[PDB]
Amino acid sequence: LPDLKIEKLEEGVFVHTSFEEVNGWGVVTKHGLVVLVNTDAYLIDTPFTATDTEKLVNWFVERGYEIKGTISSHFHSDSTGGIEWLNSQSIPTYASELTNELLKKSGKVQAKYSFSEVSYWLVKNKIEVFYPGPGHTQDNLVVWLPESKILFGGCFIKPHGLGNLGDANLEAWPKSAKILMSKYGKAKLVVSSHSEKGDASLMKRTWEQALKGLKESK
Ligand SMILES: C[C@@H](O)[C@@H](C(=O)O)[C@@H]1NC(C(=O)O)=C(S[C@@H]2CN[C@H](C(=O)Nc3cccc(C(=O)O)c3)C2)[C@@H]1C
Ligand SMILES: [Zn+2]
Ligand SMILES: [Zn+2]
Repeated sequence: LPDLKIEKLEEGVFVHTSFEEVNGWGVVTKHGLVVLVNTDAYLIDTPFTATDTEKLVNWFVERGYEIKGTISSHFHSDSTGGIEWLNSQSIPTYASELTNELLKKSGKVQAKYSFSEVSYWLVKNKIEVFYPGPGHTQDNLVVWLPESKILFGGCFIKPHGLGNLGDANLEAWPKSAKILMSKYGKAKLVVSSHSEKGDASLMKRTWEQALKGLKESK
């Protein structure tokens, strides 16, 4: 299995790639972010494992940063795998109320801090967490960095196919995808969970794949 990797994408914006074997899909590549505000670091999604999460936290602790927060974009393992470990290490975890509700019904450890607002400023003028509506899951969020104009689309951005449909809402995805396109047209870069960083066009490609998926449904 490939080692956790961390790459600077921009001043104050890092991508973290982690890997795990999932039945059927094989070795899954999961991209997350780390955002720096002054001396504070914020985790956008955790690696699959407490181990990789520990490795990620130590990387920024070693460089003089303090982890002031972590946001999970939805309730599946590839966003929440490290939450239990982060809690034990006194690092504040965030998730939407919907995400925390789904984690509870799944018997999984919940984030410590939750929020219900469609648009939540995790850090004023720096990290916005946005709920476009159901798609990949009922609770999937995206994260917007207005300074860099980077959108983290998580498992919601699916330009070449929708992937795991287990908890997907095919009827809502296209509406949610078009809502995303409406709000973040000004996006310079779109970082997704499982595909290469692209431009704003990746929001339109997701809409096309959602529409296609919905059609096969009927
Ligand atoms: C462990 C969980 O966290 C799980 C989850 O969150 O549900 C992980 N997330 C997802 C996900 O859908 O976001 C998957 S599957 C992932 C899709 N993205 C990669 C991929 O192979 N994409 C792809 C490419 C071309 C065609 C198609 C097609 O479906 O036809 C799919 C792999 C993971 C196992
Ligand atoms: Zn998922
Ligand atoms: Zn995923």
